[PDB]
Amino acid sequence: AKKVFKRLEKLFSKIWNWK
Repeated sequence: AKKVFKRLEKLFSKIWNWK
């Protein structure tokens, strides 16, 4: 399936570190 969406959640975590 196209649930790469999960990997996107990980990248979102990195944004929290920069935020």
